[PDB]
Amino acid sequence: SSMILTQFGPFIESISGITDQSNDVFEDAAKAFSMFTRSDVYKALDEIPFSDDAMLPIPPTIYTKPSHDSYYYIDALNRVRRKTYQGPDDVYVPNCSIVELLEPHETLTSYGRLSEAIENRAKDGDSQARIATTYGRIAESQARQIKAPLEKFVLALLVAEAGGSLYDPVLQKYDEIPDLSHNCPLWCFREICRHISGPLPDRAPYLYLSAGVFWLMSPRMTSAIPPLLSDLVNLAILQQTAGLDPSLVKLGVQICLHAAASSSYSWFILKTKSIFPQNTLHSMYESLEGGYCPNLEWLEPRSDYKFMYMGVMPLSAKYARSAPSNDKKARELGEKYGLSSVVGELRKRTKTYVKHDFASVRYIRDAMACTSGIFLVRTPTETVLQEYTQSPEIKVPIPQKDWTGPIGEIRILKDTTSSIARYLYRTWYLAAARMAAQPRTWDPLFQAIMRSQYVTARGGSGAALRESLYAINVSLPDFKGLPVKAATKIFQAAQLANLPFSHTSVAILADTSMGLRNQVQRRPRSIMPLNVPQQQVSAPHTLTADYINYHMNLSPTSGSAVIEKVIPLGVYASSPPNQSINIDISACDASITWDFFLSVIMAAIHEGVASSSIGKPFMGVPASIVNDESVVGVRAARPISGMQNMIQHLSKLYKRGFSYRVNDSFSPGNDFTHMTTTFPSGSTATSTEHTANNSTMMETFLTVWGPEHTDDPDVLRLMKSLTIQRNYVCQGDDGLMIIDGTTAGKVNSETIQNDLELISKYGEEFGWKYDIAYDGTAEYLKLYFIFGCRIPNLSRHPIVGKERANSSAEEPWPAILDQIMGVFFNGVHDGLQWQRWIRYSWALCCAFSRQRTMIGESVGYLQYPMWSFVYWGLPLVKAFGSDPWIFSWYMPTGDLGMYSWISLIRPLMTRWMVANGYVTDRCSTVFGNADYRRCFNELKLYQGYYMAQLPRNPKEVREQFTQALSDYLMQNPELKSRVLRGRSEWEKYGAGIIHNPPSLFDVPHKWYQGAQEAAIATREELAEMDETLMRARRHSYSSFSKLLEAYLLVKWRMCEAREPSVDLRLPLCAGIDPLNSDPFLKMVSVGPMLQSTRKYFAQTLFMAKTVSGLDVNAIDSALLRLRTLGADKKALTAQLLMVGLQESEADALAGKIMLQDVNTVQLARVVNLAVPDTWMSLDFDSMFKHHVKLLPKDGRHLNTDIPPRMGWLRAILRFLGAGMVMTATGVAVDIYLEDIHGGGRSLGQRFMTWMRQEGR
Ligand SMILES: C[n+]1cn([C@@H]2O[C@H](COP(=O)(O)OP(=O)(O)OP(=O)(O)OC[C@H]3O[C@@H](n4cnc5c(=O)[nH]c(N)nc54)[C@H](O)[C@@H]3O)[C@@H](O)[C@H]2O)c2nc(N)[nH]c(=O)c21
Ligand SMILES: [Mn+2]
Repeated sequence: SSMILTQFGPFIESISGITDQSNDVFEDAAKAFSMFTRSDVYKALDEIPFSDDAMLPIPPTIYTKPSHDSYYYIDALNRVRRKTYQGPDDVYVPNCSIVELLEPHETLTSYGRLSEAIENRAKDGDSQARIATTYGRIAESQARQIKAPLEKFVLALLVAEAGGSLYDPVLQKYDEIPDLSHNCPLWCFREICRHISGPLPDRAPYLYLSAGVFWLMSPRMTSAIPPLLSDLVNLAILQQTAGLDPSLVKLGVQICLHAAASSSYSWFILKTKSIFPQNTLHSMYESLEGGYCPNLEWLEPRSDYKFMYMGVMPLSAKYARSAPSNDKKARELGEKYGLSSVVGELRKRTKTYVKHDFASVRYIRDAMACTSGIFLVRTPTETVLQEYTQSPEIKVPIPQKDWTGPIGEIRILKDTTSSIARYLYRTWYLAAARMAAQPRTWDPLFQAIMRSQYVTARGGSGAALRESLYAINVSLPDFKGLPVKAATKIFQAAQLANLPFSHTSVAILADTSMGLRNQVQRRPRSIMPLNVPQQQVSAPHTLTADYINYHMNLSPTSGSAVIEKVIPLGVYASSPPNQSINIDISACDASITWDFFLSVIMAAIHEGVASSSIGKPFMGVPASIVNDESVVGVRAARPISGMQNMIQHLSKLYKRGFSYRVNDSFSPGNDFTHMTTTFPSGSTATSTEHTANNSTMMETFLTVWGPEHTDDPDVLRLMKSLTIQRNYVCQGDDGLMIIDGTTAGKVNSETIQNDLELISKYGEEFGWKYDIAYDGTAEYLKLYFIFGCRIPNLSRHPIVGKERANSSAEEPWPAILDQIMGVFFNGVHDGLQWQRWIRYSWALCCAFSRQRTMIGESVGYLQYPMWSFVYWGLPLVKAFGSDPWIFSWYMPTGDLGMYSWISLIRPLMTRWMVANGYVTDRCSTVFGNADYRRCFNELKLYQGYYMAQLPRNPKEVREQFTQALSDYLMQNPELKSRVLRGRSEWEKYGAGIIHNPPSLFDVPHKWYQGAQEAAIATREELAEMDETLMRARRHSYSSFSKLLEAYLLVKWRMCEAREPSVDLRLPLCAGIDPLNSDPFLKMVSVGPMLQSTRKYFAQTLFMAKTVSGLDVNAIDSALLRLRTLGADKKALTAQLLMVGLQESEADALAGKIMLQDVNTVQLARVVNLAVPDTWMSLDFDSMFKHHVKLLPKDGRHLNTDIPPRMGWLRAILRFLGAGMVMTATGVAVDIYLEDIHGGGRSLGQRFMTWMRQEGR
C-alpha cells in the first residue's frame, strides 16, 4: 500500500520469503515504525479499497450514549455503587458519554483527561463528583486492558499483509487466505474510528498511555469504544493469521457491535459469551455419517496419566450426538439478547457437518475464535459485594446433637451421626493419620520446606499483620533503610523470625487485604492473601489435603500453560466409545464454610493426627493444653501437640469468618472491611483442599448416597462401575467424569442423565451447586475436546489483550518484548497458519524493537537487532541466500536453537560470507575460510545474541535482615548442623570440582534479592539497564557462548523422513491439518505427547522438591556435574547435606546417583539443555530414543566414537540432533551423527571445562 509499501518495502519482502532478512533492513523498518504517527496508521487504513463483503450495518446508537450519572448511586455505607437495571450482574462499566467530564490535555488539545476539578471535588467528599470520578476511573481501567496502543498492532498487520499470499514450501502453492480488503473487523475499526474523529485531524479515538488514557474530545466517543476496538483488532489479525472463515468472523463483529450498542459492553459479552461454543462445539454431529477418531489405551496406574496410541476408530451413526439437545436454550439466549440471527445461522451451518474431520473441527475452532476476548472490568467494590455475599444453602444440615462438647475450639462429630458428613470425616481423619505417621513429616528439612512455601515476594497482608500485633504491644523490626519492598511475605518473615509463636498468635485473626485480577470472558477474580502466621497454622490442613490427592484420588496439579494441562486425558475421554461429563462446582470458595465442611475437616484432622504427633511441636508451633468438654460431664485440661495446636488456632479463624479490607482505588470514598465466610483463595490449602473435598464427596455419592436413592438397575450399574480412582479426575472446582464405553458402544445417555440428576440433588444437601454438562464434549482445565480432538480456544488468548487490575503503570520498555514473544508462543501452541503467523510476529517484533532513550538533552535510541528475536525463539524466514521458510517454529530457544538453524545452513553461510568479502586465510572447523568474526559483528549477529541475554527490567541493617531470614529457615538446630556438616565436607571432597554448590545458607540471600527486585525501579536504575543494553550493542565479540562453540563442532546427516506415528486422517488439534503444513507434518511424523508432562518430567529429578528459594533443577545439575567431573561419592553426599538432607539419606541417594543410568533429559541438564516449551505437545521422548542415531549413517567413525567414561555425551548429542530435526520445516526426519571435529574425547573435555567453570 503505497504509503505502507513505500516505507517498509524491503522489509516486507524479507519476511514474505522473497528476500533475505538482514539487520540493516530490519532496523530501518524499526526506525520506520517508531516514526509513524498514530493518525498515519489511520491514513494507511484509508488507502485500503475495502470490498462490500467486508461491510455490515453499524448501529448508530453506538455513538450517542447517556450520562453515566443514572448508572450509579451512594449506598447506606456511603460506598459509590453501580445502579442496576439489567439484573444482579449489571454492575460493570456502563456505555455512556465521557467527553463532558474531561479537561483538554495541555499539548494534545484534542484529547482530555478526567477534570482535576471533579476529582478534587470528589476528594472533598462531594457525592456527584465521587460518582463521576468512579465512572471516569473505571472507564479508563477498562480501556487499559491492553499491552500497547492498538495502532501498533494494526500497523504491524498492514506491514506484514502487504506481502500478499504466502507460498507454502510443502504444499507447493500459495495460500488462498483473503486479503485485507475483505477484512470486516478492519473495515469496522476504520469506520467506527473515522466516524468518531469526524473533522478532527486526530484519528485516534483514545490514546493508550503508560499509566492512563486520554479520550479524543468527540461527543461521539463512548466508554465502550476501547473494548470494541480491541476486539476488532484481534479479529482482524486472527482472520489473516488463523485463516478464520471471513463469514464466521462477521458474526463475531456483529456481536461486538451489539455489545457496544447495549448499555454495557462487558456485561453484554458476559451474558452472551456462550453463543459460539454452544451453537458449534456443543451441537456437533447430530448426524454422524463418517470420519475417524483416536483409539487410546489408558495405561496403569491411571494416575500416571500415560496413554498409548493404538490406531483410529471408524465413526458411524452409532456415535452421533446422543447427549441432551440444547436448541431450545440456545435460541432462547439469542432471542433475549437480540442475537437470534447469529444463533440460527450458527445452528444451520453446524447441522451441515455430518462427518467428523479436519474441516469440521477447524469450523468449531474458527467459530470459537470469534468470541470477544476482553478482560472484563469493574470496581473492586462491586467484585467484593458480589463474590462474598451469600453463603451456601445446606439443605440437610448436620444435626446439632451430633457434635460432642468442645475440645478447645473444635467439636468431634459423633460416630452415631447419620449425616453424610460421617464420610467426609472418616476420609480426612484417615489421611491426617497416615500423613502425620510418615517419618518425613517430622524431618526438619521437610518442615523448613513447608515454612518456606509461603515465604515469597508476593504480598501477605503486611499492613494488617503489623496492626494486629501493634494492638498487643508486639512491635516488629522496621529494618529502616533497606532497599527492599516491605510489602512482601519475605519481609514479613524477617520481622517475625525471632518471635515465639505465642507473640504472633493474634495475627492469625488479622484482616486480609484484597487483591484483584481481571479475566477474559469472566468476572474478576479476588485475591485474599493470608499472612505468614496464618499460612503457618494452615499447614495441617494443606498436608492432609495433599496426602488425599496423592494417595486417595485421581487429581491434576496443573498450571496455566497448555503444556501442563494433561491434554492426553481429554483425547481419551472425548473419543467415542468413551463419554465424559464435565462436572464443576460453582461458587466453590463460598461453599467451603464452617457449617458443614470446615467444622468437620478441622475435627477429623485434629483427631486423626493425635497419636503420630503426640508430644512434639511442628514447624515452630509448640504443644499446649486445651479445655476438654468432650465426654459428657467430665471437664479436664487436655494436652495437644504442636500440629494440633495449629489446627486449634486455624479453627478459630475458619469459625469466625474472614475480614477483607477493601481499598477501592477506582472509587473515591470506598474504603471498608467486609466480613464473610467465603474461603481465602491465597491460602496454601485453597486449591489442594477443594480438590480433596471434590473427590471425597464424589466418592461418597458413588458409594453411598447415589445407590441409596435409586433402584434403577442400570443407574446402579453405571454408578458401581465408576470409581474416583479410575473414572473421576479433579482439580479445584473442575472435574471430569470419564465413562469408558464398551464393544457394544457407549453407555445409555438416559441412564447417564438419571445418574447426573442424582448428583445434582445430592450436592444441594451440603451446599454445593454442581454445574454439570453432558454434551458429547469434554472440558477440563480450560481445554476443549470433541471426539478426541483438541479445539484450541483462540478467543481466550487476546493478542492485544492484557490484564491490568490496578492503577500502577505498565512495566518499562522492553518488557513488552517478552509479552510479544509470549503472543508468538501462544500462536504456536494454538496452531495458527505457521507462515502467516511467523511473518506477522516478525512485523510485530520489529514494531517494538526500538525505543527512544533520554540522557540529559541527548536523544538516542535503543535498538534490538533481528537476531535477538531469533535467540528468543523466533524462526528466520530466509537468510544467507537460503530457500524461504525452511525454519519451523519448533526451533529451540537460545543456544540450542542458534545451533540448530546455523547447522541447517552452515555451508550456505560460509559460501555467502566469502561471496561478500568475508574471507580469511585462517580456516575454521565450522565456517572454513569464512571470516565469520567480522561478519557476525557487522551484521549485529553477535550483538543481538548477547543483547538478548541481558535482563529486560531495571535492577548493617543488611546483615540484620539476611540474618532474620536465616533464623527463620534455620529455626531448627538439627537442620543447621546438617548444612554445616555438608560445608566442612564440601571442603574435603567437593570444592574446586564445581563452583555452583546450591546451599540452604544461600536461601536468605536469594530471598533478600527477591524482596529487592520486587520494589519499584528508580529512574536512574532504568538508565543503567539501557546503558547495559547500549554497551552490549557497541561492544564487538569474537565468539558465541562456550557451550554453543562446542555444539558447533558436531555435524550431522539428515536422512529418510520418519514414517507416520499416527494416522493422517486423524484430527488431534483443530487448525493443525493438511492446510497448516509444518505443524501438521510435525504432529504426524513426531507424534503427540501422550503423557502428562508433569509426570514425565517428575521422572528426571532425583528430588522433587526443596526449600523455596533453591532450584530443584539446579541441585540436580550440581549432583550430576560432580559425578561427570569425576568427583567422589562423598562429594555428592556433601552436596545433599548442604541442602538439608540427613547423612543417612544423603549417603544413600548419593550412592544411588553414582550408579544410576540417567535418562537423556535429566542428564542433559549438565550443560543447561532443556526440552523446548514448544515441543511439549509432541513425543520428544521417542525422538531422542529412536530417531537421533549416534552411529554414523555408514558405520563407526574415529571422531564419532564415544569414550568409555563419557557415555553422558550421548544425552547432549541427542538434543543437538533433535534440534536440527525440529527446526527443519516439514516432516521430522531421521538424523544421523556424521562428525565431531576434535573427536568425542576432546568434545567431552570441552564441556567439562564449562561445567567446572560455572559461577566463578
Ligand atoms: C524516555 N523513555 C521512554 N520509555 C518508554 O516509553 C514509554 C512512555 O513514554 P514516553 O511518552 O515518555 O516515552 P517516549 O517513548 O519516548 O514517547 P514518543 O513520544 O513515543 O517517542 C518520540 C518520537 O521520537 C521520534 N522517533 C522515533 N524513532 C526515531 C528514529 O529512529 N529517528 C528519529 N529522528 N526520530 C525518531 C518519533 O517522532 C516519536 O514521536 C514508557 O512506557 C516507557 O516504557 C523509555 N524506556 C526506556 N528503557 N528508556 C527511556 O529512556 C525511555
Ligand atoms: Mn470443567
